[PDB]
Amino acid sequence: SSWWSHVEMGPPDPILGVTEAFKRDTNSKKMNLGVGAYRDDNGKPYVLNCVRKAEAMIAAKKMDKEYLPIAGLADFTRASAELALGENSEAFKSGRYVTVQGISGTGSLRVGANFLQRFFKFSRDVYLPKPSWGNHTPIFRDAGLQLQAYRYYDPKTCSLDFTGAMEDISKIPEKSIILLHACAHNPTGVDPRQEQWKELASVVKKRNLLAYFDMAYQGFASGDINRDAWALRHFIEQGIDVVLSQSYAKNMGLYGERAGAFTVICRDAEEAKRVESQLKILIRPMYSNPPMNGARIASLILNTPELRKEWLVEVKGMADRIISMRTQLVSNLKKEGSSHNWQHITDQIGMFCFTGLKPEQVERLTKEFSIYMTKDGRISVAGVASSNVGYLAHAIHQVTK
Amino acid sequence: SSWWSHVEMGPPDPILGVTEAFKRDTNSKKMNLGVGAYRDDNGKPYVLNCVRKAEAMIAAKKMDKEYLPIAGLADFTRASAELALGENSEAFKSGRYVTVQGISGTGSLRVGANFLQRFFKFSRDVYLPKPSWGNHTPIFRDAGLQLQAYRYYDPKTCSLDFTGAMEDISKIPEKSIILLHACAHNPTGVDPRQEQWKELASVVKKRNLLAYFDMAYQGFASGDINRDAWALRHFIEQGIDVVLSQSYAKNMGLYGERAGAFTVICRDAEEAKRVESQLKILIRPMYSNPPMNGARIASLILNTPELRKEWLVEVKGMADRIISMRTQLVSNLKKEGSSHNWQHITDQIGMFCFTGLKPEQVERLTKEFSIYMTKDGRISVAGVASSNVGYLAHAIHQVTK
Ligand SMILES: Cc1ncc(COP(=O)(O)O)c(CN[C@](O)(C(=O)O)[C@@H](O)C(=O)O)c1O
Ligand SMILES: Cc1ncc(COP(=O)(O)O)c(CN[C@](O)(C(=O)O)[C@@H](O)C(=O)O)c1O
Repeated sequence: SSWWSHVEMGPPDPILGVTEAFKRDTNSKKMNLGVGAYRDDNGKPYVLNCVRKAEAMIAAKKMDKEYLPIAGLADFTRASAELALGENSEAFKSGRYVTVQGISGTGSLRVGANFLQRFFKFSRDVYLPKPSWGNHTPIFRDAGLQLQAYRYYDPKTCSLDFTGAMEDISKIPEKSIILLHACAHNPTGVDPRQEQWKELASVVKKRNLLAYFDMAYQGFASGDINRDAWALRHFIEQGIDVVLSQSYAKNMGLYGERAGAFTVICRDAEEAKRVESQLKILIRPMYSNPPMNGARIASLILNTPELRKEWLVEVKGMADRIISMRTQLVSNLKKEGSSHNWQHITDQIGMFCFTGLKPEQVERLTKEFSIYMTKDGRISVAGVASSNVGYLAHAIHQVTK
Repeated sequence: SSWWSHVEMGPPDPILGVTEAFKRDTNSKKMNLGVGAYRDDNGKPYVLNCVRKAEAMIAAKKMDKEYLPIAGLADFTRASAELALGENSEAFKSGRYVTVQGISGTGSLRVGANFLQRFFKFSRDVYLPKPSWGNHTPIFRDAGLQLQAYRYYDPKTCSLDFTGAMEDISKIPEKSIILLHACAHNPTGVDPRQEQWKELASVVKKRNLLAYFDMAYQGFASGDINRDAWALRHFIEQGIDVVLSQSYAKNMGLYGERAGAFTVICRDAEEAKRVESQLKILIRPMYSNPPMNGARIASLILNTPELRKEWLVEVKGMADRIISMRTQLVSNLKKEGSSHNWQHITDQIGMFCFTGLKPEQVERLTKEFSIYMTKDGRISVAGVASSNVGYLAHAIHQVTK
């Protein structure tokens, strides 16, 4: 009877755990459609061109590796605030915001959730859409808050339950927290229409809810960054002080370098100055200061005009390509002879497709074809290339036949 | 009355907060002697030679940036386990250990403290030496445990209170947690003598305490890595299953890239397999997966024979140099005419000197001379170069005169 004899075997991650099993498969045809990760049209990991050149300059600069302030590299801190908010922004231009570099999206989410646990004096309830990014629960639940839900997807239809959403939303108790995904809602890929968005804006403002925005896909929903941040900016200009979390994992393909940011819209510059002090104190007994390489790559790109341009050409290139694969997917399905309606594939936006497949169908895809996706039926179309679109399609067809 | 109006201004970090103030000073003679950071003999940030070459190979390799498993890069994971444990080790050779890449030392400490909060069923008490690394409190206290103390320094003497230590230690309740620093106890730079260490080993084993080892300075205490890990290995071979935290911030000068590791000595390989599962689950709702660059730099050096050799030559070079500055310090003091006994400067080991200066003396050093150190009288001698040894010495003398 040792210290840890009582410690039982936990299960593998629901998403992350899929790459671990994918890795062991010997099928030379295996496809890893589970994590949200981008592959080029040869189905190879794609390290963006502006990333490769930003590395070379850091390199060339011969930089030191000294600890960064607890809140992160300032330029990166400020360049994100601005990319999230728009440069003309009154919030941004008044300096009533505090952005802290975090350990990507996940890590900004958690510093935030931990900020709310500690200073969000009006409620312990965080309302997540139905469904949501499976990690959002444990994020919030280990942080110390309570989890709730509001209706969002309509599986009979393959779209938003806008009536059910505003019924749940207009009834959440005042001063509660509501998580809303900026764009490329995960795992559904169905976002409120701008129209829908003005209405949610109203109810949130009216019920006085703390709006927490998750923006892990900025530029993946429409292929335009500014367009993808509309919703967030529409909120803030309606006078809603939201908190937000950003990831550069996907739009800059910085996955394992981990660069991301957590921001709070405050009342004045002075309040901003005090929420910062307190966020630092929270982050010091955590990991002390943040990972420098991603932060430095991102900043040089966000802040060097030509790198900023090259990056948007490349973000667009990525969005288009997912599109081309959606398209090509539905068509081989028809071609294979599927009888099913696959229109949601092409209708959905972002890196995934919320397919509808059941678990037995997922399970045989894995086992007869070496096609790994999450058991909720989600596949990452981001990771399909010109050369296995045909394979997936036939597989999807066989197990669906 | 906004969401955050009640949020008050917190104070700046006790250590980290010193670099922030140092930064603003305009004195062309300012010295930053507060964080534990290495400067070369020109008093410039030193990016080690094996680091610079390990970067070039990664570069050259054209590597991807795909997410790393939740526990980190395997090679790095395994190379640290081994650097901490020795290759002949029965623990290591039996595979009864689980090492997880963490967000440096701070970040491994916290995943660990959070592991103990969740599975350490026998106590909520962590005993820290008197004094200890100021961040150890909030680390453990935000994690959810209780803080206690055992006597360690003897300020009348400028050494260990070994009698007072074993009295407190032999009286800690059974199954409690005791933090012990591997080598280069911070902030004192006074370590148990090997002899002392065999005795502590006994009491810990005898009272059945969970020993948690902090090893942020491996190779800084004696200039030899294996020698610096004696104590930890002596423990484990006495049959004490400790947990440990490692930082590559200082011995590899990876400060802001953040590479570090948290390890648990378990009973069998199978228990190891289950503590891992559970550590992952704990880390997924935290920052999800860890920062890749430091982990990749460290691994290539730990695992490539010539990089391993070059790194130990360089670790030694660093240890010697701190020594040369201790030496040179005491001597300009004599030379300036100090009457005081400065023998502890040269007696103490690691990156610092626990000087004895009081707070008024610290305060005028900052203000008349632009010499920043922590208010506990700690200075980082690591950061003195051949060219300002004379400056510091005269300053120390003036305010001490
Ligand atoms: C909606 C949402 N929010 C936050 C994140 C966090 O991402 P990161 O911490 O790397 O910056 C993801 C990534 N979701 C996944 O791509 C996915 O396959 O769902 C995957 O990255 C994951 O980490 O689960 C996400 O989809
Ligand atoms: C005793 C101890 N344990 C853990 C750490 C954590 O370090 P890291 O998270 O970077 O890997 C430090 C660093 N202590 C300091 O150098 C110091 O001046 O005390 C400084 O790095 C700090 O972070 O406070 C330390 O001295």
